[PDB]
Amino acid sequence: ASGFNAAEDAQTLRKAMKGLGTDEDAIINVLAYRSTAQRQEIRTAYKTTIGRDLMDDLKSELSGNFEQVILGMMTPTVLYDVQELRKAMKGAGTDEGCLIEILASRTPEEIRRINQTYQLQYGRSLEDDIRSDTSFMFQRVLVSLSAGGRDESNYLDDALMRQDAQDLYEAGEKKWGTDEVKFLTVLCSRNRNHLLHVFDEYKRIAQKDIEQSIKSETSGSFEDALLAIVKCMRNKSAYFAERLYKSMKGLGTDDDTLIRVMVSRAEIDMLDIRANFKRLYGKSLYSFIKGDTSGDYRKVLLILCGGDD
Ligand SMILES: [Ca+2]
Ligand SMILES: [Ca+2]
Repeated sequence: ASGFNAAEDAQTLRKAMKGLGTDEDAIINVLAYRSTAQRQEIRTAYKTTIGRDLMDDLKSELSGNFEQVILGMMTPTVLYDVQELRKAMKGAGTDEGCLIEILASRTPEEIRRINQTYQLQYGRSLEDDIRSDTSFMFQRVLVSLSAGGRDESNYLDDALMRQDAQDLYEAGEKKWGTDEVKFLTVLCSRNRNHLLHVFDEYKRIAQKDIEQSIKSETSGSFEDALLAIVKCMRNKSAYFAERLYKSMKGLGTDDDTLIRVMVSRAEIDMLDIRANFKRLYGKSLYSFIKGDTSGDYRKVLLILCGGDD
C-alpha cells in the first residue's frame, strides 16, 4: 500500500527486535531486499521514528556470522571498505588477502576516497598502517595501490607498451633472480587499456601468458597481489568468483572473506560472478554457499547470491 517507505521498514524492524527473542526472518525479509542506499534511509527513519540507533540495536540483538553479514549490509560502501582494511590490520596478525582483494579491485578514485576516510576515522594514514604491517616487495605494491595514482586515462602509448612487455619478459631472464620491481612498476602504474595491451605483447614475445610467468617467477603475498591486479584488469568478476571458491572449498570456511565479497559485490556484479563461478567450477555459487553454511546466516547469503544457476 505504498512503494519503498523507510519509515514503514523501520517499524517492521523495530517490531522484529521487540519482545523476547528476535524475528530474524522479518529482518532478512526487509534488509536483504533493499539497496545499500535504501538501508541508509532506513537507519535515518528508524532513529527519527523510534528515537534509537538501528546499528546499535542490531548489534545487541544479533550475533555471529549472521550479525556480521547484516551489519556489513547496513554499512555505507566507502566506510565498509575502510573498516575492512582496518580490521585486516588490527591485532597481531595481518589479513594480507583482504588488503590485496580491496586494493587491487577498487578504482584509483575509490581508493583515494578510502584513503581520506581512513585518515578521518582512525587518525593515521592507510599507508602508515600498511607500512607497519607488511614488508619488502608486497609492502611496496600495497603502498603504490593505496595511493591511487594509477593512470586513469585510456591512452595507449605504443612505444612504452612494447617496452613494458620487454621489461617484464627480461625480468624473468635475469641470472640472479626475478627483477620484481619491473612487475610492480608496470602492473601498478599503467592504465587498464595500456596494461591489457601490454599483456598481449608479452604473450607474443614470451609465448606464455603473464599469469603463468607471475606464478612461476614470484611467490608469497607479492605474487598474490600481482595476480589479483592482472585478474581484476582482465575479468574482475572471475577474480571474485575465485575468491569465493577459495573461502568455501575444503574443511571449514573463511567467513570473513565469504561475507565481505558477498556483501561488497551483491549490488555490483553478482550475476557475472555467478556465471564465472559455474564456468570455473562446474557448480553454482548458490549450491556452494548452501552446502558450506547454515542458519539465518546461510539464508541472507543465498539471497545476496540471487538464485541458483
Ligand atoms: Ca529481542
Ligand atoms: Ca568447506
